[PDB]
Amino acid sequence: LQDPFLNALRRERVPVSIYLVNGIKLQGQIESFDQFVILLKNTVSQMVYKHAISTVVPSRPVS
Amino acid sequence: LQDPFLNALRRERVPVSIYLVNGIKLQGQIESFDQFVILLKNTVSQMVYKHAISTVVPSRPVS
Amino acid sequence: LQDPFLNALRRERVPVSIYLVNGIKLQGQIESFDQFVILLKNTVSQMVYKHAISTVVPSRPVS
Amino acid sequence: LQDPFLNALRRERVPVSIYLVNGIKLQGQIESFDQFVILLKNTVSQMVYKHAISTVVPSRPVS
Amino acid sequence: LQDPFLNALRRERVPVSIYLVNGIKLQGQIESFDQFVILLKNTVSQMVYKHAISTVVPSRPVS
Amino acid sequence: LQDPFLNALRRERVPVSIYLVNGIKLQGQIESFDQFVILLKNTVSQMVYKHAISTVVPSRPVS
Repeated sequence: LQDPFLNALRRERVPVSIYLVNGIKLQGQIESFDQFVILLKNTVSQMVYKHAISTVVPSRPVS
Repeated sequence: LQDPFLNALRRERVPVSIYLVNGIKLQGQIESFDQFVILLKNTVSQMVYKHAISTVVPSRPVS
Repeated sequence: LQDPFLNALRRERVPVSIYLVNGIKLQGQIESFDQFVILLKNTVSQMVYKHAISTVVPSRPVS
Repeated sequence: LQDPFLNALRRERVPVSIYLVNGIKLQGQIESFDQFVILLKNTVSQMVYKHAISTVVPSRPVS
Repeated sequence: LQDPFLNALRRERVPVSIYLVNGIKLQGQIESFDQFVILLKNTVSQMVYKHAISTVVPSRPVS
Repeated sequence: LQDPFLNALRRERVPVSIYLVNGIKLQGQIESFDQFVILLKNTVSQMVYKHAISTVVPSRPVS
């Protein structure tokens, strides 16, 4: 489920919110990902560990 | 235990609360799931990592 | 150790407190369990992920 | 390292503090343990998941 | 994705922020890393466990 | 990276701070370690689970 969901966000360059396990919300666009991290682009590319992610939320409906 | 419990919620489209490991409560309907994530539908589909889930709670009894 | 401890609680239908890793306390009776989840019955059955459990505490001595 | 450290506490029945990953302190005596849980005896036996333990601290020096 | 991202930061000795799963921000330069830890240099070398990292953020764009 | 870093601290008996995933700071000297725990000596030996450690920080430069 992960790969198609993440690929749709990446491909359509949709703004997303990534909530971390502490409740902090990161925003930006999904640049790339593997089974361990997601690169999230805003002003810089920041590397997010999936193990610290609770939920990924598109800013608008994404098929 | 997971798959039958989650499938019943999905199949009956019952509103559920998903509590995360930080105490945040997400609400909506179970769209689909695998061994790593749950897609939770409200206004958008958001992807929840199971490793960040503490408990899934049906809004009403579900056989 | 887990299986006998949990089975005794289930079999004797003793009220228990399940503390989560965030400090939240859930209460009810152990309905069933596997190596990943515990079903905890109060008004509904809710599915608790063991990875988010810190401690399970019987309301009274349980052999 | 775990097994000898925990066995010494168990064998000598020394009061210990078990701090959880949320900062909550549990107290009592080590009843038994495996690679997944520790049974901690105070008034009841409560089952503590090792994955939710940060540190185990003897109330006094223990060889 | 991890190794090239981390190597670029290390090689260019760029100041970074490492956010932990509790929200605490550590700052300094990436000295070295393996699949388990990152050594982060400020006044001393401190060893950060990757399992406690949520995100690594460069202070400026880094190719 | 872990073993040489931890061994240097142990061998030189340097005071260290061990920060846990909840932000609590433990202090003392590294007595011993394996892939699962670190024994941290202050007045008593306390056993710290590595999975609950975010960072280990020497009180002074340590080669």
